[PDB]
Amino acid sequence: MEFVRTPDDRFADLPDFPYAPHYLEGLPGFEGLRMHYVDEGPRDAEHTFLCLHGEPSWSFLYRKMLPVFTAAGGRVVAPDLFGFGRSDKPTDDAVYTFGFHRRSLLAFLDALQLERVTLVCQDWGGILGLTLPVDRPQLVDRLIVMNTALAVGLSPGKGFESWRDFVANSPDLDVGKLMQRAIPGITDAEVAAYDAPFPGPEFKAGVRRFPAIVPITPDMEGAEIGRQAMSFWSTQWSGPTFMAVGAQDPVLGPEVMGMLRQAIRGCPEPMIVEAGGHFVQEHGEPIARAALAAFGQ
Repeated sequence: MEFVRTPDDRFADLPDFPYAPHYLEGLPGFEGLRMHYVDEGPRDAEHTFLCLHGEPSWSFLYRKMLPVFTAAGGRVVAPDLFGFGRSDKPTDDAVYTFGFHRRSLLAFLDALQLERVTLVCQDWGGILGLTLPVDRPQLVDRLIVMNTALAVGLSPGKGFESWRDFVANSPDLDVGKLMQRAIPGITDAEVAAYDAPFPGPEFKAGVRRFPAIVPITPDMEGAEIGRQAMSFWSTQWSGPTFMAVGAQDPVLGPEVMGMLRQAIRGCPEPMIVEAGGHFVQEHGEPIARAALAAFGQ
């Protein structure tokens, strides 16, 4: 499997992200590839917050939420999917499938021997993370869910389809410019942190493919796993749940999230973060504090 690795000097300057890199090699089924993750807090923490990112972000996106989690005595573990952040990046777009990403996540959990987590998810971090209980029913003991969907073989919307086509029409998608449009208040130094993984178009195979592999017709890969996952959350799940929604998201926003709320057994009414957009973790410090207070922490 062909791949590129982003030079370390790209990750020097980063605002509010001093966290040491940690890496895993030899993951079963990804022999050759190196995965980066953030790991902070005591490694015998009562609560480990597994923070999964989506498209086209990385663990950098959890940097405002992480210190609230560690302040509370938590461990925070935030992997960069292959194709993203400081992880290695396959160059052939065809390697990125729903299964490729899901298996990575499972290999990642097994390697750290993480068996009990507060799942913190958004976008593809939730499309994938929300399906983990299908295989590992006792893995998630609490959920903090943000702007995401359970992909069951339907479109999330007209907004989704436009976005998908736009990515398809952008062979060298400017990730930093996209984030500038999408995140109210983002500074120039934070924009460069989202550009940082991607020195050129050969680094963006996973960025290009992601929207195209969301299972939005019933028989695309991952759709049936999505349906199984919805079954779990609607009929077997009974853990503590907190939902927050960034209101300015014109794809996976309040609309899609109100429906998901009702499909997650016991999920209370969402915290609406009017300051936030799709990448709501950018306005996520109050999300982390409110989750914790809701969980009795």
